[PDB]
Formats: sequence, structure tokens, C-alpha cells
Amino acid sequence: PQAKYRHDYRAPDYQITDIDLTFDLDAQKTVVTAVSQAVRHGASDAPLRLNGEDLKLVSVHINDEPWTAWKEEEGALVISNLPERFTLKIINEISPAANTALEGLYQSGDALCTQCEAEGFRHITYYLDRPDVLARFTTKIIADKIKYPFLLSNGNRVAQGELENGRHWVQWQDPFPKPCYLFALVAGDFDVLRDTFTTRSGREVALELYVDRGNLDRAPWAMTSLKNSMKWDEERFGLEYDLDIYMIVAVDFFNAGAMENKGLNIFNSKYVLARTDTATDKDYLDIERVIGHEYFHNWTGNRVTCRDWFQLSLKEGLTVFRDQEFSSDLGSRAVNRINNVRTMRGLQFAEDASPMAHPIRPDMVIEMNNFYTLTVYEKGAEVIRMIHTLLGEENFQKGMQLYFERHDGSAATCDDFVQAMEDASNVDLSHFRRWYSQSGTPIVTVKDDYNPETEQYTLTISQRTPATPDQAEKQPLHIPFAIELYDNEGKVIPLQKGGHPVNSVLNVTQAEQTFVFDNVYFQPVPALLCEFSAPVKLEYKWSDQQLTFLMRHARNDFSRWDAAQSLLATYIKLNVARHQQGQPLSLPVHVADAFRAVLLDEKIDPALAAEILTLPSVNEMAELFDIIDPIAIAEVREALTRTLATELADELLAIYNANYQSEYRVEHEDIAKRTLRNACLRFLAFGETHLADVLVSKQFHEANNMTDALAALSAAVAAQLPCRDALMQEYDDKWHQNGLVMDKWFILQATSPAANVLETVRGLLQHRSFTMSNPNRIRSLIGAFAGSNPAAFHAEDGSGYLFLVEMLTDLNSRNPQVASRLIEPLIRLKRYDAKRQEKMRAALEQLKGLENLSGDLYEKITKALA
Ligand SMILES: NC(=[NH2+])NCCC[C@H](N)C(=O)O
Ligand code: NA
Ligand code: NA
Ligand code: NA
Ligand SMILES: [Zn+2]
Repeated sequence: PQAKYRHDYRAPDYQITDIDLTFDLDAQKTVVTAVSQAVRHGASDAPLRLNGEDLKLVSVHINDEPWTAWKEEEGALVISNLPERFTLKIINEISPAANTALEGLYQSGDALCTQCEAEGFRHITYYLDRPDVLARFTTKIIADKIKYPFLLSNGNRVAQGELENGRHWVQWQDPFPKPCYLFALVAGDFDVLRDTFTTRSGREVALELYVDRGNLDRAPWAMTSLKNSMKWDEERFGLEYDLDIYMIVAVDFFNAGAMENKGLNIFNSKYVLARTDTATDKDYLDIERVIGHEYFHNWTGNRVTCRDWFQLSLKEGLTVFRDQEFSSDLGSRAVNRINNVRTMRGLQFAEDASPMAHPIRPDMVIEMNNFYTLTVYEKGAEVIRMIHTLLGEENFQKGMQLYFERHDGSAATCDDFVQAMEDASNVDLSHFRRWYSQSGTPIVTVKDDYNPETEQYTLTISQRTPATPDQAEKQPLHIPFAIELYDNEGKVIPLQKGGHPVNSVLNVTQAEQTFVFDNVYFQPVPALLCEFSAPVKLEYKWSDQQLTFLMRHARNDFSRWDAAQSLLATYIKLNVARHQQGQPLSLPVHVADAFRAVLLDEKIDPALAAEILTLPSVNEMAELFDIIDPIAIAEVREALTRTLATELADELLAIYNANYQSEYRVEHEDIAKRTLRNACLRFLAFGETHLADVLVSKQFHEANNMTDALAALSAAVAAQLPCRDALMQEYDDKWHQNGLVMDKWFILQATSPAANVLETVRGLLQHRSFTMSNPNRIRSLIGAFAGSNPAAFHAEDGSGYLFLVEMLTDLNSRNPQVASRLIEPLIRLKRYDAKRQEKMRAALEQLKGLENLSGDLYEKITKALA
């Protein structure tokens, strides 16, 4: 297919102000009548190009005049000779039952529902499918009352009727103009959880949460979470919900997570449903995160939307930032910060190195679901966070205020947002704008000198961004670089120069520069890049003792955890090299001693302890190497675990029992203590086998909740303890009728360290709870294998690659978006060694060859093969 470029953006030749939709719903054959009020801004010779895909056009009228001047060409309806103002009427047919791709209107079990972001509304009718066209929607739905008793669209019920033949209809009116990507329609039968929330200003909002019949007991957390989101957006941003009613529909068949359709959010049911014995702490906190996320979109995405899709980060960067702040306010900010950094370093960095590398504001896009990426979302959020870091909270809020004042009700650009922050704060961000247009992860090298004569510390900070596949030119960024200097007592040395204080966030704006600090009264141990103040790789020659010092003394828990990650980083790289030579793990006693200290520190926050005692993921570890040896990394992680499990056996067991809790609560102290207890159990699993098998079996069976049961189940798989198969069989026998609970089991299987792991995953394509028609199952099994089990995917015989190629051959026709998610491990071939590349290249060349290759895959494959 054909590529699209940000720099060609042009205001449209026509606009639409108002659209009245009617749907005659039926799964096999739905008929759509779309009456649109339109305007020509452009020139008379220039026709209206409307977008449409897989549409059966029944009729076209202009002001009730059957129109003759038009043609369907590929993917568009082109209409000529139009008035300056006219009523467009289209009628067309679509078939939700045939919609396996889950774009547009499709069927999720017995229900019908929509996904229109990014360019899905064109699968529903011929429209100006672009988010710079905003209009007021009115939506009429006609359906069989028995199959589809509930008929939902955005806004308010303004009309209702019954009909002959057991059909009924309902009409919705959304007062706020919107881009079609925000349109939603759900029809079906549901249990409905109903509550209300009153805004600070007195507006009473009806809350309706629609779940499949029988799931009303799993709904209350999500509700509480919505209410908390509404409260928090009020307290922190001063923003209030703007309609009378808030609907959420949880459906099972969904490609991504959730969607912010105005007043009618549609969620993957994985981020709604929870109960203490089906969902984990992580699940609860994810439900909290995503409910919040889609709610915060109501202002940052909906009241202010994107001028075009290249501006996607304008809303996702900002909205993610907002869900991070939400979770951090209500929970542990540090645990939150830590995990978000794990993700930046572990996954996003890898993408910014990949052939799919792109700035948070892309300049070129072929298929736009491919840019719903770790980069646009998470790095985009770090970019927001840097603006926040640079302006401080009060000015950051003044900028938010200016942004809405300026742009409420319209579509905007990333640049509009930066300008609003600049103008409201009077901090200059012209240079800082380069973060929007430059891909790749900058590397920051730091050098230091203490001079005792002058009591001066000197930092020489230099930066480079290496070239990426997408960009041959790179240039210095405006890098906000936070530091603290500690003296030998653990106290903080006040930063200064020439008598007057110095803000501890340095403006690193050049390829190379120097900072001097006066009155540094003792040779300092520095904390560098505090709080991960910019999304960069830091190069500084730490000593173990500097790092252990910081683990004991740094003010911010983040810097303690992070020091530990640097300490470990070194010994991971040592042992991968060793593993390649056939040598066992080697590890200095003082390294093990540092972690013993964390286990016995009575004062440390268990949440922090637990993160420090969590080894980097294999994905995090991979980022330490130019060439990746996935097997060595996997085996080294296993050995590092085994070793600490031996060295710290008694302390690990002590802390495990000490954190026992008879009561289960989703509450941040209880989650911390539990996260610690399970971190310990993990190590103990790799210790002496009989005690392991006993502790792990006991917790599986005695557990009063899914967090504890799964941690044990998961440890049995990881450590291949003798009780494993029994426990796995039992989870199957209990939970097999339950998709979302099974997803956890499929993930364990797909990630098992056993040697017959691929053979098992194939068998599981037949399992009773698996099916290729459900993205969630696909990702629990196939995805978790290919992306979260690198050792097996990258098995030397190329067997992992051929497996994924089979699956992708299916998925390319069935569901290109899911296929594109799954290909990603394969387009990383250049991080690996030559023999693996050659096989991976071949695998890609084969997929390139598929008859009817999707745009979604073509994009990644051609870049990967370039
Ligand atoms: N087809 C899709 N799932 N597109 C992406 C929708 C993601 C949604 N806007 C979110 O940020 O949560
Ligand atoms: Na408009
Ligand atoms: Na609110
Ligand atoms: Na907090
Ligand atoms: Zn979002």
C-alpha cells in the first residue's frame, strides 16, 4: 500500500457539521443511513473524497436529489459538482458477522459493538474519516428486542420506540462535536452495574457499567476506580465530567485495551472484570490504570482532539502521563516510577533501536495502528514529564489551563500544546521541541572531578543520539538532568556556584558541556539522572561501593532501586560472557551482601524492597548488549536467581513468613507486603528442591486469592518443581470455562523454561479454552511465546520462527492488527547473531510473499528487510 507524510497535512476541502445516523442492525446484514450536513470550503472543481472500506453502497443523495456525479474508486467515494452547502445522504450495507478483523462494527460473542480509532468509521459508512473533521452526532438504532434489548451510542437517550415484528429502536444525541474515531455503538444483552457520581460543582452523573450476564459480581472494582478517577481529575487537574451519563461496556473480543468513545467507553473485558480469586493485585492496579486512562481522555483527547494522526502523542503521551500521576497519587509513587522506567528501558529503548523507530510524532506512516506504540505512549509520556519537570507543578497546571482555554472544542497539534505550556510558564521550549521530531534514545556520558584545594566538583556531561533506521541526522536535545550530591555521612551537599544556589535539574542542551559546583566540602557520591529525569541511557563509571552507598543512603527510593540495577547490570554482563565460555556464575560477596542488607533492613518500605529483589526482565537485560544472546541471558537470570536463593536462603525464608497476611485487601500496604513475600517465594523456588516444592504447593492450595495462587503456580513452572504438572492440571480443571483466568495459564505455558515448550504450545492451539478468534487468547499463548520467551523463540534450529510464520499466515487474513502485534519479535533480527538473522530474514521473506499481505505487516516487514 501507500505511505502518508505529516508534512502533506492540509485543511480539508469540505467539512461536516452534523450527521444523523440510522442503523437497521442485524449481524449478517446491517443497513446504515447517514445524513450529513456539509460545507465546501475548497474550490468548486474539487470533489468530496469520502473514505470507505468493504461497503456496499446502496444510494447517494444530495439535498434529496439522487446523485449521478460520483464514482467509487479504491477505498473512496468521490462526489463532484457540489453546492457550497448541502445535505449528503448515504445508505450502505455492512456485515458485522463477517468482521473478523475487529475494526468498525463487529460481533463480540452475541453482542454487537464498535472500534473506530483510528480509521475504523470508514468500515461503517462513507465519511470524512479524519479527526480534524468534528460534527454533532445523532444516532438511531433499530434492532430485535430479544437479541439486542440494550441499544447504546454516545450521549443521551432522546427517543425510544417499539415496532411490529418484535423490534425496537432508540436514539442518542451527543451534544459535543466529535471526530468519527470517537463514535461508538453497542447492542446486546447485559447485566448493568449502576451508580452515580456528583462533580465538585453539583452535576449528578449516572454511571453505567455493562458486562455479560452473570458478571455483575466482578464489576464493582472498575466502578470504584471510575469514581476515583473522576475525583482525582477534579483534585489534581480541576477537570469535571461534562455529560449527564457515563457508560462502559466490557466486551471479550477486542484487539487492544480500551477506547475513550465519548460517554460510551468500550473496554477489553480484561481491564474491567475482577474478583479476589480470579484476578491479581496487578490486575486490580491495571484496571485502575486503564479506567483512569480512558476517563482522562475525556479532556486530553476528546474535549481537545488531534488535528491528524501524526499528532497521536498529543493525546496518548499526555493521557498516559495522567494515568501515571493518578496511580502514583493513590499508590506508591516510587513503585510506579520504578515500573514505568523498567518499561522505558526494557521495551521502548528496544523499539527506538528497531527498524520501526520513529519520533513520538511520526513523519511517515503507512498503516496507523502500527503507531500505537511504546514510543508514542510511554516515551511520549516521559516527554510530557520532562516539560513538567522543567516547569514545575504550578506552571504545568497554568499551561494545561491555557491549552484548554485555547483549544477546547477543536483539534490541535503537539506543537499547539507545547506552545501553550511555554506561553503560560514563560519557560522557553523551542529547543525542547526537538524531542517531538527526533527518534532514538540519547546517550548521556558523565565525567567528574573533585578538586579538594578549591572544594569544587566538576561534571562534564556530553550527549549523542546514534543514527536510526528512520533518520540519518541527529542533534543535541534539551535534556533535563537531575542530580543530588551526597557526602560521606549520607547527607546532601547543597549545590551552589559563586555563592548563589543552583537548581539541581541541569539544562544539558549541548553535545558537550561542563558544570562546576562550589562548596562541595567532601568528595561526593553523585546520584545521576534522578527519577529518570530524561529518557536516556546514562554512561557513568560507577564503582560498586558508590552504588551500594546509594542503596543505603539516597533520599529518593527510585535512586536506591536504580543504583541496585546498575550494580547488577555489571554482573549480568560478566556472566553472559561467562556463560558463552561455558563457565559458571561468578559474583562478588559484596554484591550478595548488598541484597542481604535490603532483606534485613527493618525500615525499608516493603514495596521498594520487593522491586530491588526483582531481577531485571530478560527484555531489560537484553538492552545491555549490542548483540543479544537470548539463551545466555535467560540462563544467566536463572543462575543469578539460584545463587541468591542459596546465599540468602535463611533471610529469604524469614521475610517470606514475616509478611504472611491472613486477610486479603487491595490496599497499598497489603499489596507491598504481598509483592515482597512473593519475591522471596520466587527465590526460594530456585533453592533446595524439597523445601521449594513444599512451600510452593502449600501456597498454591492454601491461597485465598489469585495473587498468591498464581505466584506459586508461576514459581513451580519457572523452577520446574516436581509439583508443577499437578498444579497446572488443577488450574485447568477449575478455570477452563473462564477466558481471562486461562490467559494467565497460557502465559505460563508459553514462558515455561522446559525444553519441550514449543511442542506444548502447538498442542495448546487445540486446548478447550483456546481459540484463534479471540485476540486475548492469541496473545496469552502465541504472543507470550514469541515475545516473552526469547530463549525458545530464538531456539537455534529456527523452530520458533517457523511457528510464528504459520500463525501469522492465519492472522494476516483474519486480524492484521493482532498479526502486527505478534510480528514484532521477528523484526528485531538485527540485534541477534548472523545465523539467527539469516533464519529470521528468511521467515520475514516468506511472510512478505503471502498472497493478500496486509498493510499492517507489509510496513514492518519491508522496514525489517531494508
Ligand atoms: N484499534 C485500536 N485499539 N486502536 C487504539 C485505541 C487505544 C485507545 N485510544 C487508548 O489509548 O487506550
Ligand atoms: Na466540522
Ligand atoms: Na473529573
Ligand atoms: Na503516593
Ligand atoms: Zn489512550
